[PDB]
Amino acid sequence: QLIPPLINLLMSIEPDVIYAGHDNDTSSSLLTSLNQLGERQLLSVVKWSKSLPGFRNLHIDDQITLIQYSWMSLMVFGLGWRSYKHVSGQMLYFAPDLILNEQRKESSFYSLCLTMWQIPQEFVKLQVSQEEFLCMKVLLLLNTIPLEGLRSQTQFEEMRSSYIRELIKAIGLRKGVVSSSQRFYQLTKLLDNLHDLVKQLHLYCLNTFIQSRALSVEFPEMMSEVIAAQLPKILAGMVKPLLFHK
Amino acid sequence: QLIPPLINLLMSIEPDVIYAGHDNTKPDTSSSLLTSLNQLGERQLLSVVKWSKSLPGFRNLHIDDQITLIQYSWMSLMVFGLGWRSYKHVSGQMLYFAPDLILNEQRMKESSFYSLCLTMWQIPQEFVKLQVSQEEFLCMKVLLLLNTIPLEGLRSQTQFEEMRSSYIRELIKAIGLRQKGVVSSSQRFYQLTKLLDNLHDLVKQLHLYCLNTFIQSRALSVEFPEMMSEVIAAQLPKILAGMVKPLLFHK
Ligand SMILES: CN1CC[C@H](N(Cc2ccccc2C(F)(F)F)c2ccc(C#N)c(Cl)c2)C1
Ligand SMILES: CN1CC[C@H](N(Cc2ccccc2C(F)(F)F)c2ccc(C#N)c(Cl)c2)C1
Repeated sequence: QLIPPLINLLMSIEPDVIYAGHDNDTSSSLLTSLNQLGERQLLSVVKWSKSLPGFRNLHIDDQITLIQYSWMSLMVFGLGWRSYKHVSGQMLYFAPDLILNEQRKESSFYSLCLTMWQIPQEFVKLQVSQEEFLCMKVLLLLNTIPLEGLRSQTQFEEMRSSYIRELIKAIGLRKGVVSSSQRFYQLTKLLDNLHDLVKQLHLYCLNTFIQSRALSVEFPEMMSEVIAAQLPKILAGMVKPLLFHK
Repeated sequence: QLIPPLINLLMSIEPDVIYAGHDNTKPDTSSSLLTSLNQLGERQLLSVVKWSKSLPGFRNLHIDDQITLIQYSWMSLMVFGLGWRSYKHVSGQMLYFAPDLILNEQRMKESSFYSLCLTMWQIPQEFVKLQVSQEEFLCMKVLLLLNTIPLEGLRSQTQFEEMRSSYIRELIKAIGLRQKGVVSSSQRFYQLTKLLDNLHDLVKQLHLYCLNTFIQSRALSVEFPEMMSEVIAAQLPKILAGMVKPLLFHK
C-alpha cells in the first residue's frame, strides 16, 4: 500500500450520499429543504465521529462541543468538495436533489450563497486531492475550542498534531521541500480563512432561526438545538478559534 | 441662570415615571421577574421613541438612521437610566428598575440572575463615585443613543456627525458648570467619556443573556412584548457578532 492507512481509514468512514428531500421554488421551501439537509448532515457528522480515530477518546462533553462548534464549517466544507467534484465548482451541490446554479434570485439569501461559493472555487484553484480534503476536514472539526479550553486538552492536542502530520503525508503524495511547504501554507491558510466566512454563515443562520415563524421556514429539532444553544455565544466571541498562521 | 439652554431642554423632555406593573405581593420567580422586566422594557422603549422625537437634531436624520440608533442603543439607554434612578432614589444601593420593582442585594441574590444584577449595579456605583451631575447624565445619555453606527455608516452620516459633535460640546459645557480649571475639567471629560466607552463591554454581557433568554422564551415562560421583540430580532445577533461600529472616545 502506498496510501497511508489513516487516510485509507478516513476514506472508508466517509458518509454515503445525503439527500435534502426537496421537491426536485421559493426561498421558504429552499430554506426548509436546506434545514432538512442540515439535520441529515448533523446526524451524519455525529455517526462519522464515532469511527474517527482518536475522537471517541476525548471527554464526551468535548466531543459534543466540537461537533456543535464545527457543524456549519463541516457542512460548507463538504459543499465545497461536492461542488468541486460533481459540477467543477460552477454550481452549489448541496445534495443530488438540491443543486443551485445561475441563481435559483436577488436577496440576502443569494448573497450568502456567493460567500459559500468561495470554497469550491478555492478547491478548483488549488486542485485539492481527496487525501488532502479528508485530513483538512478532521482539522476543521478540531478548529475551535472553548475559552477555558477542553476537558481533554492533552488528548485533543495529540489528535490535532497527528492529523496535521497526516495532511503533510497527504501533501507528500503528489514532491519537493519548497513546493510541499508552500502547499501546506496554502491549505492551512484556507482553513484559517474559513473562520471569517463561517461567521457570516452563523449570523445569517441565527437571524433566520429567530424569525422562522415569520419566514415560514421549518427548522428540525437536532440542528435547532445547536443553533439555539451555541450560535449566540459563538457569534459573541465566547470561543477560541485555532489558527495556523498568526 | 448658569445652565446652558440645550441642557435645560434635555431636562424638560425627560420621561415620566414608569412602572413595571409587577405584583410584589407574591414571591419572586425567575419567570415573573423577567416577564415584569420585559413589560418595563417595552414601556421604556416606547418612552425612548417619544423622547427621541423631542431630542434636538434627531428628527432630521433619515427615518432609517433613527430606527437603527434606537435599536442599537436600547439596552445601553435602559441600564444607564436604571443606574441614574438607583443613584437618585436609593443612594445607588438598590436596583431601582421602577417604583414597583426595586431590588436590594438580598432580592438580587435570591434571583436566578445575581451575577447580571451585580454587573448592572456597577453603573450606579460609578455615578456615586464620580458624583455625576444631572446635566452630565443628560448629555451622556444622548451620546449613548449616538454611540454605535452601522459598518457602512448612516444615510444622514453628515447630520449625525454634526449632531453627536454638538452634544459632546454640550457635555464639555455641563462639565464646566462645576469643574473649573483646564486640569480638572479635561480630566473629567476623560473620566466620563471613558465610562461611556466601558459600557460597550458591560452591555455585551447583557445582550448575550438577553438573546439567550429570548430564544429560550417559551421554555422559561418569559413573554417578550411586541416592540422589544422586533429590536432583539432586528439587531441583537448582528450587534453581538460585532457587525456594527461602536464609537469610542479613547483609542
Ligand atoms: C438557516 N440555515 C441553517 C442551515 C441551512 N444552510 C445554511 C445556509 C444555506 C444557504 C444559504 C445560507 C446559509 C447560511 F445560513 F449558513 F448562511 C445549509 C444547510 C445545509 C448545507 C449543507 N450541506 C449547507 Cl452548506 C448550508 C440554512
Ligand atoms: C431578557 N431581558 C430583556 C429585557 C429585560 N431586561 C434585561 C435584564 C434584566 C435582568 C437581568 C439581565 C438582563 C439582561 F438581559 F440585560 F441581561 C431589562 C428590562 C428592563 C430594564 C430597566 N429599567 C432593565 Cl435595566 C433590563 C430582560
